Amino acid sequence: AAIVKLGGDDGSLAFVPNNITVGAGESIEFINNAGFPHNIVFDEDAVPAGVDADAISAEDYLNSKGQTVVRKLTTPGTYGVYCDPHSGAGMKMTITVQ
Amino acid sequence: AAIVKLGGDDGSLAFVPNNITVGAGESIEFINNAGFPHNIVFDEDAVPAGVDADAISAEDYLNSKGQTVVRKLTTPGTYGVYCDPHSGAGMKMTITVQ
Amino acid sequence: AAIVKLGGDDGSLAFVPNNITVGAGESIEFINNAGFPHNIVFDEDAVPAGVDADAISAEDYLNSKGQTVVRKLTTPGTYGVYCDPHSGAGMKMTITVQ
Amino acid sequence: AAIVKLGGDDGSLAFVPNNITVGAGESIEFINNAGFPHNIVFDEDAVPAGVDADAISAEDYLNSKGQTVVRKLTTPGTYGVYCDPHSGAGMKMTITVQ
Ligand SMILES: [Cu+2]
Ligand SMILES: [Cu+2]
Ligand SMILES: [Cu+2]
Ligand SMILES: [Cu+2]
Repeated sequence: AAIVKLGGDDGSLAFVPNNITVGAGESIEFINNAGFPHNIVFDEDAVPAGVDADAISAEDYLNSKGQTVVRKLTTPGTYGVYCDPHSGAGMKMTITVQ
Repeated sequence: AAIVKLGGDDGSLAFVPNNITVGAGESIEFINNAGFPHNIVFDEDAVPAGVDADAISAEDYLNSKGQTVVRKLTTPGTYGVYCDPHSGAGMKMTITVQ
Repeated sequence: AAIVKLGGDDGSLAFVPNNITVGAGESIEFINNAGFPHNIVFDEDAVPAGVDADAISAEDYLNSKGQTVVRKLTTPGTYGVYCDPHSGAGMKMTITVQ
Repeated sequence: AAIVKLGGDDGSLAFVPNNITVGAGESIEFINNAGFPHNIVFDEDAVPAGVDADAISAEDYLNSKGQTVVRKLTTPGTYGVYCDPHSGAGMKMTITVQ
């Protein structure tokens, strides 16, 4: 089970960490930390063939500390993730599935 | 009128109870309890023929204790429900309509 | 300018009032009162020909007291409005435009 | 980096300022100020050819003071922006890109 914080303790508009490697079917926990609001959008152009980006995204805004979104990915490959609100700020990450 | 709590008192990411039987036209009350945020998504692949899953879902995030969503189902059958945010955590239920 | 409260002071899941008459171009103010969350959905099957129900709706959840949504309607006729979350509870209204 | 406040200090349902000029690729910061909730919708009929209004919008409601949405625009032209909730109130702005 991998943990990714949304917003840095210093208030940076980043995924912490912004690079992670998980096994297929391994739980990924996104925990709302700082710099609200955030969301988790899987990039339409940077997910494996056959994966439905819209289904794995979590678009509604996370506006409170400690809120969690849990996902499991099964198709191996790299996945580009970004936070819509803070896209302009470079708030994005890469998830590698094995 | 059936009551289903969103999140366990212990903070489990579950529908309590996760199995319920209601009559057609009987009110179903979903009450936000713990482990925010939650939502109520009727599974496209597990609802009766003719039911419009999108119309009975309530996709916007419930972020506060005591918030209520009220639904009435009229087509008899079983309905698979899940919480998008916590899908990865197994937060799902079954509603049987008579 | 017409005022419609979302939720009764007693906590009823109602539009107060649930019947109103406004002039074309007259401001309609929806004020979040009690029994959160609420939204304002214009019924696809009960709005005048040519009106785009999706454009006049305000679907994101209103979760705080005092929040306001302002609309102006120009096509004369009756408009059926409902609160998605509390549809099961009979939380609906009628707006007559002149 | 341009700053635009959502809601006036006096509680007016306005973008402050409601007219701004930025360079292509320059960061635009929308900061939630007063008169919640607000959102940022780029007008389908008033953005440059080729720009995807839906991608640059930020439709989920901003319900707290200090929340920030960051955008970067690269296609030169004028862009009409409005706040859905307060459209009826005249809460709109113009962004000129160079
Ligand atoms: Cu973010
Ligand atoms: Cu949940
Ligand atoms: Cu309501
Ligand atoms: Cu606004």
